[PDB]
Amino acid sequence: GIQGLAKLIADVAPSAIRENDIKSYFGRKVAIDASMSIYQFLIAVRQGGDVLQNEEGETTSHLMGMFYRTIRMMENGIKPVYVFDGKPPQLKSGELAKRKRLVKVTKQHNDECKHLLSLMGIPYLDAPSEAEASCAALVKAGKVYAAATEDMDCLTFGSPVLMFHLTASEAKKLPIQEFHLSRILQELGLNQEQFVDLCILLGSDYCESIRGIGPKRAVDLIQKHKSIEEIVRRLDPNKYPVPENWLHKEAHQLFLEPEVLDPESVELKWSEPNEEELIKFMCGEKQFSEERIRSGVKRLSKSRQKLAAALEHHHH
DNA sequence: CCCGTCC
DNA sequence: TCCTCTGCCTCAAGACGGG
DNA sequence: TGAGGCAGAGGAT
Repeated sequence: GIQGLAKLIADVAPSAIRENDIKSYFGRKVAIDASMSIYQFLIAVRQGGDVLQNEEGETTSHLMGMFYRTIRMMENGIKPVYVFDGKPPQLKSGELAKRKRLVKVTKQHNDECKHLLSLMGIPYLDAPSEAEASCAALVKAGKVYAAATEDMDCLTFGSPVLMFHLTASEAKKLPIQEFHLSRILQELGLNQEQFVDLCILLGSDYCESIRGIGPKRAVDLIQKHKSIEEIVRRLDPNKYPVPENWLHKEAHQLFLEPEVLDPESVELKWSEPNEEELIKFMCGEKQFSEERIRSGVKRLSKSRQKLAAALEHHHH
């Protein structure tokens, strides 16, 4: 994401953040970065220091998390579409390349979660590149109400609305924090292109940031000079030298014109979970408790009925 | 609440 | 002297409930 | 990985 962007918005554009009761979201569609969720589950869902697993050692922490987080959302009337990352851009790979077993999401984790989601009737999409960019595209085209993510990248990708820390709001019984991009730009007095340059200065996954430039300086410089190139000419090279081989022009273009899925091609449905196949998969292969799975499918089934009744005469 | 299980 | 940033550290990132 | 709480070294004023 963007280093410190969340903190900055709260401190400088407080009106861009609204708190709404969770009831008021009943019926709404949200886009979710599924690769980011799998990673959180692999890291946090542990016992004795190891992931949950079946007898033969296959990882199940990610299925555990995806199954119950998704059902909890549906019970609050929030309808998720999961976006899976595609091949990362060159800059992301290059920046990672420049930078206790280390957790990593594999194609196998993705495929297993895709298989679970299909048996649950939960829609998912494959982004051609960055999932957050495609999430932004779904919000922009009106296919979902918001991206539900902790990665402020979506904002840099133009997502008009972002639901921040949704699952912690659910677990702790707190209102949901909604970020409104337009309000951000209005409070900072910036346009989207200037915001992207600011985000790069704060620190992005695509490229390096100027050493000695942090949140306070970057806001002031972007407001007066309006672009990174105009800033670098005015900056004193002895005091604040830029990093060599700086790829900010390239990172700017990635944020402005990301490869994204076509949102008009997207068909979205939340269909009846397949209880018998879920049992064979989660219990027969993954050794989840059958009593717990059945209970989760029943809650998900009942969730669909309430969503359908609430939305039948109120299409979105 | 505290902290262990889930697989 | 004050403001701003950087390093270093530490922690928690899930969902849920039994006791 | 990031994000909050502190330490302190600079340039900022």
